[PDB]
Amino acid sequence: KTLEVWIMPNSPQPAEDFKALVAPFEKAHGVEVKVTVLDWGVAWTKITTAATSGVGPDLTQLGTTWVGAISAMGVLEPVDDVLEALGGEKAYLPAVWRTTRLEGARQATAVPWFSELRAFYYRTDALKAAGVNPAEMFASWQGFEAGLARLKASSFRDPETKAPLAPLCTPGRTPRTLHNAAPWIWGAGGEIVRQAGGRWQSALNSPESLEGLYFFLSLAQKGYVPAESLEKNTAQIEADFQAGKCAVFASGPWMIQRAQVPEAKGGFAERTAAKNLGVAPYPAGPKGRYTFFGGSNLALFNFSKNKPLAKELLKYLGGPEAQVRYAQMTGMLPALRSAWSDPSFQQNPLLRTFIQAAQFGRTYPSLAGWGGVENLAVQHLGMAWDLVAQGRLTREALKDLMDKASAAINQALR
Ligand SMILES: OC[C@H]1O[C@@H](O[C@H]2[C@H](O)[C@@H](O)[C@H](O[C@H]3[C@H](O)[C@@H](O)[C@H](O[C@H]4[C@H](O)[C@@H](O)[C@H](O[C@H]5[C@H](O)[C@@H](O)[C@H](O)O[C@@H]5CO)O[C@@H]4CO)O[C@@H]3CO)O[C@@H]2CO)[C@H](O)[C@@H](O)[C@@H]1O
Ligand SMILES: [Cl-]
Repeated sequence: KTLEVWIMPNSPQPAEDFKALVAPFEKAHGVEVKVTVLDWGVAWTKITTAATSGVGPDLTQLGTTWVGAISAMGVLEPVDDVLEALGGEKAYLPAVWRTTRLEGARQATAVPWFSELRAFYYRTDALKAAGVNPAEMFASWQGFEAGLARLKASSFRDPETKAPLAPLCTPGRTPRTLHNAAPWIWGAGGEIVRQAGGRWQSALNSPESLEGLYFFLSLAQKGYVPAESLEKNTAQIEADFQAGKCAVFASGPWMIQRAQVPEAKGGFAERTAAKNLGVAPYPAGPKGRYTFFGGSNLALFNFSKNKPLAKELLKYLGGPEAQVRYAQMTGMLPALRSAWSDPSFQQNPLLRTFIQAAQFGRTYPSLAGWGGVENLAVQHLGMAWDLVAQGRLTREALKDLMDKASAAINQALR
């Protein structure tokens, strides 16, 4: 007997970490667990192929944003019995509870595995040379621009690159997701889709949503983001934060874990970045503080022939002990609220800011169509980055792009 599980690269040796995690399960149950690791760029397609063909694992990891769309295909086993065993609705942040199901659906089709949310890493050394107070830089949108202007005029140079630092690094390539932009949209009072009149519509083109996007993209148009970042994707901008080219960069909590790991083992501990590492939450916008709150869930294909064992492995992976163990390996946060108290998370000062930032965690609605919305958003957003790369993003050019993304998104939804 072999359980087949699919995971994404959640830690530097993802398959080994996962196998070490489930070994007590294997012994207690006298079964073997076979792990496949799919990269984040293709995971969506091979998972969707598995759902359409009925050929695949027992369990798969899903990004919290995917659960809506796979559940709607009617390929996932109810796990209301697993969630019940784990403590039920009371044992999660509503931010996590909303991702166990298709929005509006009767029954849970996903168990929360881990959580993650976005904040700003900075270089403690570089802000201190600019004479920038991080409590003021990251307090509001004026604070931030003031932070970046001072960071741009600083004579500071990285010890190892003996070169000045990019003030903000963010990617300008067509994004995979609105993960980077969403907090700007939200903090301006805006949103990506809106529920009204018994329908979801695009709000990408609202005054609020454009205010947020333009504020964010125009930072790049004012020389806070160097041209070279406009041509890179998330993973490139992250190597560059690690190799000492950027003073400020928005990411998830895993980069705290990787900073303690040697470059050989898939981290950056030897880098200066790692020795001089700060975290601050997104600054408050005109209409609130928000950050993108996400993570991954586990779901059982209803065409699995190992559904009993696969539920005990769900109950295993979702329960306090394996919750603690895997968050430590991956540098993510447990999904189960009780596991957040562990001193491993509480007494790590950088991970503490992510934990306090989580009060302002916001999520995407779990709509069957959510992938289709996000894909059209990001396509249009990519055409906005290309105008920034010309110095040609104006308010009206951005309105025009988002009125076109809203026309296509509306069609998709209706
Ligand atoms: O929208 C989908 C879904 O997204 C979730 O968010 C995901 C996000 O989509 C992913 O892109 C992101 O991926 C990061 C991994 O979590 C994290 O493990 C990884 O960290 C290390 C990695 O562990 C390490 O092996 C890697 O090493 C490279 C070296 O640095 C290079 O020198 C060498 O050449 O190549 C190796 C690679 O073999 O480096 C990285 C970076 O330090 O970083 C990934 C990239 O950012 O994970 C997010 C969280 O899971 C979101 O949560 C869901 O809600 C959403 O639905
Ligand atoms: Cl973006």
